[PDB]
Amino acid sequence: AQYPKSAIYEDTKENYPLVNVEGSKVGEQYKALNPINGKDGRREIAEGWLSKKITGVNDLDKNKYKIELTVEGKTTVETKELNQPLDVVVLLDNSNSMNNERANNSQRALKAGEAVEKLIDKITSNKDNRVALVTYASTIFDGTEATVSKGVADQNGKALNDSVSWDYHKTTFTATTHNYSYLNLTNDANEVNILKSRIPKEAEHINGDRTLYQFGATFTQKALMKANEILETQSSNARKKLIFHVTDGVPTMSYAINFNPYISTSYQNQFNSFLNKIPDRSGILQEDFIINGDDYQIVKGDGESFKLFSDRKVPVTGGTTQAAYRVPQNQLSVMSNEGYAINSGYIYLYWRDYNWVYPFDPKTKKVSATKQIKTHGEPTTLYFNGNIRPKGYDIFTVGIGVNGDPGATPLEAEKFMQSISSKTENYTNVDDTNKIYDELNKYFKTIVEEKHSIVDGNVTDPMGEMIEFQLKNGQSFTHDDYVLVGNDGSQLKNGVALGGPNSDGGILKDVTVTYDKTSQTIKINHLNLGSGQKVVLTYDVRLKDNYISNKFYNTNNRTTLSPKSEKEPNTIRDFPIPKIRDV
Ligand SMILES: [Li+]
Ligand SMILES: [Mg+2]
Repeated sequence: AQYPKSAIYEDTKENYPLVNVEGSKVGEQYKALNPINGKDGRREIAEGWLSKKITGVNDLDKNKYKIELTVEGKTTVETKELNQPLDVVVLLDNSNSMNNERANNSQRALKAGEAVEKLIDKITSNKDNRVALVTYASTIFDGTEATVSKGVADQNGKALNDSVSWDYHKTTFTATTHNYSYLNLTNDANEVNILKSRIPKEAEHINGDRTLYQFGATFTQKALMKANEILETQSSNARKKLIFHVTDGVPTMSYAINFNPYISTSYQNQFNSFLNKIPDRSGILQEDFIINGDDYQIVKGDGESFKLFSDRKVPVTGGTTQAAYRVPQNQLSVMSNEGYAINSGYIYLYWRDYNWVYPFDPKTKKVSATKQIKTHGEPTTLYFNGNIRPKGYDIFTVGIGVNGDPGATPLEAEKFMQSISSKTENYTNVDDTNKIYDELNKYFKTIVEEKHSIVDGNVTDPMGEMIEFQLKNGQSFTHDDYVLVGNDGSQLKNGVALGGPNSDGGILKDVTVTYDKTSQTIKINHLNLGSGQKVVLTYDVRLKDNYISNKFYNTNNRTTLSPKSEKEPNTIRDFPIPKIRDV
């Protein structure tokens, strides 16, 4: 009437506690003992989990118990080139166009966001890999205060907001952005969950938060820059470096090329000079962009177009003539005094200079007589070639119904997106937002291989010395004498797997359960178990007649798993073993 508190694994020598089996009660004394906990009873091993426990007392007086045995496996990704850890930065477009309503409720932001979450999970299925996330639009959505410039101007470039929803003075906006970024590379399980909680699932509505709606354009350059900065300062050559970029549009903002109006050469020469600093002459160094300022003061574009404007006059919507702003009567006096160029109640509207074709002379406003930057793709591609291509990062780009709106042709747009990927084949434009994840997964598969932890594995379960395996007829082992089921709802029926999603036997296809009458050993053969694939074996046992009183007997001899019985026959994991006794 005394109990052993615990026993010992034969593969690692570490202890496992033995609890009491409740249903085995003979008034305040216990007849059987289970290992680990009184619940699921799992033992974690490098290939997954395994348990072996009495789940049922069949007949207490006669010592008849029901053993349950379970095996659950794992998956990882190992990187094809030389088990090298990855450092991965996801770039996610969260522009207004990504709103779930848009493109006939195509659910861009939701679907993209979920693709990213899935990819982040797969990536981090390898404890070693690291992830970081940058969500962007007019700026990086990282939970800090940001400013953007908006509006139009009169003929002397005095700025006004011409929208009837805003005061005319509202020509910059300032807001705290949503925190949709995680800007340190991390592999910490908790930090990764935080990172996942920051992946946007929606974008702004024009009549939702109208302020943040002003920050919903596409500044692809700032994002690319941020991915580069994270890798450059946080990664190493120890690690392989990947960038996945999910986007729904061509850039509509960009950093300016730092043309210099005060030196005496053609802007085309200044340009050729920027390029000549680079081995391949394909790009412009960071030092030659205007970066060191506040975005609203220095950037080009405001979300309006991929194009910068030759004609500085705002045209009428679907028309040719110059748009004009009817001044409200109660504001005529004030705008006049302020200095606006008012022509009999109306202000004629020009694009603000940040949207003009450039360079142009700061004094005379005259456009360059030579080189002209006419799009936001050009400078973005130049920055990319100049500062990112060199580093050799693998760069995949999944576009979502990219077509060039606003201001690019579909062809112009495909070229741009190719130009900001590692190879031409590293950009794919999907026509349907359910393919977003397939596409991200193809590319990732390029770099990694999925490996299930249990490949042709074997369980060996010999009965303990005082134990009788129960046979329904006392003589022959039959398929009626054990039950094997998989957590995908498949089962061995008469030694043939049936069930699971494809009516093919699932998880249990070609698995077999065999028995050796002599050694009294039950075996599971041919297990192939990935992540969250689990198999459960139940059978019946009886304690043999020749037993010694109040002495706990083991239910099995050494019970083991061989996770890969071909790939590493020597890898052998122990199962915990219950114990029983009677008088
Ligand atoms: Li039988
Ligand atoms: Mg967009």
